Order: sequence, then C-alpha cells, then structure tokens
Amino acid sequence: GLSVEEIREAVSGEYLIEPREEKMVEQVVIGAMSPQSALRYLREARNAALVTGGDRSDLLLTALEMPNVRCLILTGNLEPVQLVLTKAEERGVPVILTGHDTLTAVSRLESVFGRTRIRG
Repeated sequence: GLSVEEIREAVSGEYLIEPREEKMVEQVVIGAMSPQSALRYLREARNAALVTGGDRSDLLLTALEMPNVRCLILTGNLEPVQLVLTKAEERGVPVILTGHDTLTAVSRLESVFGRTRIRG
C-alpha cells in the first residue's frame, strides 16, 4: 500500500483538498473513458485511488459516494466544479491535481507498482 503523499509526489501533483489523516492506497483505477466502466473497476478495488479528468463531474460525484475510494487524482490541470470539491471536503477524501495527462500520470504511477494499476 502507498500513502497519498507518495502518490502526490509521483505525479508531481498538488492538493486541491488536503487529507485530514493518513490513509493507504492499495490500487489505482484509471477512469479515462466510460464512467460506467470506471465504476465497475472501482467496485473490484479496495482502498483505491481514481485517476481521471477533473472535468468528469458526474463520475467524480458518484465516485465520492463509494466506501472504497480513498483518493482522487485529477489530470490535465482541470479544476473540478465546486460540488466535487465540497463533497470531497465533506467526505475527507484528498484530491490531487496533476498537470500530467492521463497517459503520463499512469506511466509515473506504474513506476510505483503496476499490478495495482487496473481499469483502462
């Protein structure tokens, strides 16, 4: 398992929503395309992080309701809508923004596991 801070480090990201406590991330789900597909992958993942575009509002809001989502990694420097930030703050789920594109973010993250990179 990896800490959120280490994940932020790997993608040279920044916190839009800071964690209030330290929580481990065991798997990373790539939700680049179909939201229904990303959610199906998240269902099979424990203590997972979701990597997707900060513009994917509906997907992010649904993801923020799952019990197993521990972290959001937003790509393309796309700042999400207020609703997402508010829900993440309420849920206490850290939100990391990275300038990297989905592909590059994945490359960097794989360099920190690989078998723990599902979805896509």
